[PDB]
Amino acid sequence: ASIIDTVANLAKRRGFVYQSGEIYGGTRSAWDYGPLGVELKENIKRQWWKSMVTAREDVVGIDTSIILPREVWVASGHVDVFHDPLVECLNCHRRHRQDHLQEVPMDEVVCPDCGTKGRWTEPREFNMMLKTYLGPIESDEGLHYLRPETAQGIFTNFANVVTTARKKPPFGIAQTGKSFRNEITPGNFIFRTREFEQMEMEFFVEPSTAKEWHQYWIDTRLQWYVDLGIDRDNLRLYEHPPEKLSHYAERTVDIEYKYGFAGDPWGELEGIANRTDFDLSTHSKHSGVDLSYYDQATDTRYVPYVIEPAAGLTRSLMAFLIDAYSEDEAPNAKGGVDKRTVLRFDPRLAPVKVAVLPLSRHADLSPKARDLAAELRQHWNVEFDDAGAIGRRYRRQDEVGTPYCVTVDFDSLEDNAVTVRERDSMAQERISIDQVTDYLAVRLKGC
Amino acid sequence: AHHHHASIIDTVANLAKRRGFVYQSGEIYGGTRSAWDYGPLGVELKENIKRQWWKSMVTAREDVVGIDTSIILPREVWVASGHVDVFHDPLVECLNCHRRHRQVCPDCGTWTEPREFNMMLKTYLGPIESDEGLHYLRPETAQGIFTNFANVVTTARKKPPFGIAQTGKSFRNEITPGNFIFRTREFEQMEMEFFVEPSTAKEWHQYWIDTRLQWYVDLGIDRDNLRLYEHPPEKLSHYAERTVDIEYKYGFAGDPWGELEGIANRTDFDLSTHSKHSGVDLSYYDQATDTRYVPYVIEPAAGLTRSLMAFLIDAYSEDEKRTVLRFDPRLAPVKVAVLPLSRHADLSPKARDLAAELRQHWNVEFDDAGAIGRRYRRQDEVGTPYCVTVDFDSLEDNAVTVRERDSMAQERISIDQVTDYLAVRLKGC
Ligand SMILES: NCC(=O)NS(=O)(=O)OC[C@H]1O[C@@H](n2cnc3c(N)ncnc32)[C@H](O)[C@@H]1O
Ligand SMILES: NCC(=O)NS(=O)(=O)OC[C@H]1O[C@@H](n2cnc3c(N)ncnc32)[C@H](O)[C@@H]1O
Ligand SMILES: [Mg+2]
Ligand SMILES: [Mg+2]
Ligand SMILES: [Zn+2]
Ligand SMILES: [Zn+2]
Repeated sequence: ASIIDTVANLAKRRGFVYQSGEIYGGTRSAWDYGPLGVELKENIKRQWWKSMVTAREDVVGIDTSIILPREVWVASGHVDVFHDPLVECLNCHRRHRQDHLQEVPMDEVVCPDCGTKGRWTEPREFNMMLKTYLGPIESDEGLHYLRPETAQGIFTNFANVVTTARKKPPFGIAQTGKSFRNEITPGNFIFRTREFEQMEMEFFVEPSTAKEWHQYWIDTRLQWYVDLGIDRDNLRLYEHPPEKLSHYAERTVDIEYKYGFAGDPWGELEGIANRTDFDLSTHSKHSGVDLSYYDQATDTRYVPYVIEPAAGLTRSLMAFLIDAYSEDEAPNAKGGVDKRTVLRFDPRLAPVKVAVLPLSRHADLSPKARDLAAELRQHWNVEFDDAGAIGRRYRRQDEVGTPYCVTVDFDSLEDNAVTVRERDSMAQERISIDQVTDYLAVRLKGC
Repeated sequence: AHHHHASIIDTVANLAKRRGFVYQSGEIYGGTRSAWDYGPLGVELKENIKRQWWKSMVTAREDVVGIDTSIILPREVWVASGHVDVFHDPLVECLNCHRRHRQVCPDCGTWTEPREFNMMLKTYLGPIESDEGLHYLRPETAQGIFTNFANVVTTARKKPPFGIAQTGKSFRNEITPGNFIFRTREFEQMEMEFFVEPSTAKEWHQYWIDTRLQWYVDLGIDRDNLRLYEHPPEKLSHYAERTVDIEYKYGFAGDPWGELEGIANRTDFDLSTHSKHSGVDLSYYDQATDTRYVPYVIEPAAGLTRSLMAFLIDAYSEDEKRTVLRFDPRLAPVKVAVLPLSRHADLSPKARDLAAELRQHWNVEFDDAGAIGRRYRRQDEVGTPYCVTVDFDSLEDNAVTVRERDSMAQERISIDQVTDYLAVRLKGC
């Protein structure tokens, strides 16, 4: 079986993900994140926010609405150009992406729903934004779009943020949140969904420096993934050819990750575009509000250029999950060797930081173990598990990437210490209970 | 006085706009109070409230686990939940300005027959523009939890009594906006469904009412500005047998009180209807007693943006004159401000190095504009708990002055001890 299938099966079995509304018929275009998945996702997001906003003098945060005034998407150009060609099978009348079927221009292709082949309608352009209606009347007055990107909420607040945060280019505005696209086909696993969270930052610079700032952010974003544990050899850069450039972008470089898809194993992870002055210029023109920047140090006025790192939170989750997956040979209690599944997460991403495992269900072990679990829950997400053989419980934690297991044994009742097991090496060290929190805090690398 | 121990909402809203806690969404095209963006300070305050809720509900409790579910679920979910049929309110259209309102027109001064209008927002998925593609944006986050109840029982190995908690965006086609950010069409909720053996539900209901009240108090809200309001039967939602709201004294004109959080006993309504409509059994089998039952549900359902409005209003204060947001340090959006006495080659690099050290842990502001007293007032006004001054003596004793927001008391602390000094006082990161 393929690596992606193996990882997807683990994720489903341990509740990283569940298909949304599965009891009614789920698809891979919409996914829920279970108890382990919601923590992993939140940890990735928190590390992005820390790297982008908390740690940087020159980047501030914002959170804008999914549903903006419709005029925003007229001005941005999305109403006019955010569409893709659809063809309709002449036998089963299902519609498909013409470009995708052409895998470029061909002519007579096969239908992946009935197989008829050759019988297609002429192409029709299909706008990829999702629609809704606000107010009691479902009319054009009430028509709104769910945002296909978070970026326009940032651009429309550029002058507000310059004023309230007292920022001057070069500086950035960063944001996380849900975006929506009427994707015609789902992807492998969670790769391509109609609803997905993005992590986007618009970095406003003086125009003559934009190309240098573009390279800075390409290299900085690449290094962000590596610093959080992704193997650099599973990352690469991809330059958009001119025909693949979005309407707002003069140059775009994708970070791609080696997901392991059948055929071509590489996929887009994050896009880093130079959007020049397109977005502030068009909103200035359409709104009548001046979004240019006045540099008092030179008495000059200019429309900033924009460098945009635009990451996908759920695509990132998929990459971190796949990259952490590993099998190694581990001794078992019997004296033999097992194949052991381990998610080798960076400790800042792992959904459960520590597992508290009494050696057995013995009544004398539970008090100290329960008291210790309660102490650690003040700081971290913790799992308590007393069911079954200790060795099996260690492997249950290894399988979801837990960095440390703490075992309470009968000697603990006399020396008031516990055994701390490290996930990757499986090495154990005996630590006094009153120092366990500090012992873990240093190794978990939190804030 | 707002703490008995121009209205306050206008004053707080003006401050929040001036300092960028909020901006009306799409303002440059015409904003309204039904949609709001959160600026650099607002996004941090919002995230801090959310993270304290998650910590109290999920991280700190053995018996509660988390989930995050899609805004857009299969349409069949909202048929089964009853929302398609009953999530509607009476609308009265004016006969002079033809504007519809929630059943004296506040648009022309002076009426149509009431017509029931469903409050869920619709969207259309897939390539067929027609009602085959019709979906609803979720009006509550709870149905994502109920539809996964059996899934979570299996993978998390939980047994009633236990909860599943979630935060996320919900959508309602509210007809008129509220004061400030009180009632928007798009808002974030923080909801937990607590699943229990039916005979215990009324005791668990009271437990969660008291626990949720205490959560606001522990995070700094004046208990005198919170109260409990029981829904009468006519006001109960279709899924609820009993509902108690926590209300906050927002300070509106007329009646100053408003709903903050709803705590409902949803009995077995939700798991029973999805079991029936889906054909998947969402009952719980108790092996200890060889008994199978549909859990009752107790539901604390908080509003993140309504909570932000309450924490912001409650923190507002004027003393000696000085404007101060008296935030609990865990909620304050900027934890520390670093202030070089003068912007200068000998002090500024030391101040910057300290700001960078602290930004490893906390959101920090560096400010070198204007006199020090002015910079203290700028920080007090947005609730920053501590200000650290780097001055010329710092270059000799390698210590800085640390000012506490509320007392304005100052203490001189060595730089290699400042982080730990601040950590025990900020109580979170
Ligand atoms: N503002 C600039 C921009 O939007 N750029 S981008 O169009 O490239 O989307 C930015 C990122 O969002 C993620 N992403 C995009 N679409 C999807 C989807 N359907 N499912 C999952 N992740 C997605 C993906 O990781 C992508 O790199
Ligand atoms: N699941 C059970 C439930 O939903 N119950 S509830 O209907 O009460 O919504 C839960 C909470 O969401 C918040 N809330 C509700 N509607 C809005 C709105 N339009 N704007 C802002 N906040 C709102 C508010 O704080 C409310 O107490
Ligand atoms: Mg910053
Ligand atoms: Mg928990
Ligand atoms: Zn066909
Ligand atoms: Zn009227």
